[PDB]
Amino acid sequence: MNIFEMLRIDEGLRLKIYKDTEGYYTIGIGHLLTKSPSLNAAKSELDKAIGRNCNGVITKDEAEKLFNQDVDAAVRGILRNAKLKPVYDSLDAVRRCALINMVFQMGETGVAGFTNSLRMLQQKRWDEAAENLAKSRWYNQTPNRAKRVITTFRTGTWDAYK
Ligand SMILES: [Cl-]
Ligand SMILES: [Cl-]
Repeated sequence: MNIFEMLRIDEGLRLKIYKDTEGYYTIGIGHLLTKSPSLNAAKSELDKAIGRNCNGVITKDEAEKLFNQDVDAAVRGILRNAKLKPVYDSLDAVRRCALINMVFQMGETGVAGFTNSLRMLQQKRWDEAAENLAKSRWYNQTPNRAKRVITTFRTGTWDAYK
């Protein structure tokens, strides 16, 4: 298992514009286009992102290109983040993937707010951090996925995904 496979499982693949769980225009593998209610805004955003006249649809290759870009952006964001970098450096490989997953989903900024969970991951207090993470909107809105990421943190294995 690896991050890509991991996220592929959590986000799915869709070649046509679609709305996320929060109602936002998205495409490919979890690629948020816009928070705006307009499909046009979304459509515009999309074309700008592919570099072509898409019409709300993309190819698989296009979806993967975007995905590669996003994961890379995420790793770089964490490494660049004063609050995230240390947590990250402090972790093992599997758990690192779990932090990347959250960041991909909620942004550096949203993850950075899990001040408490973070301190706990840093101290290697697995069960405690798991419970703390569970006390969140995140958990309450996307429980299954949340649970998958959380187990990953608690155990350090890919069991949740197998
Ligand atoms: Cl809560
Ligand atoms: Cl879910």
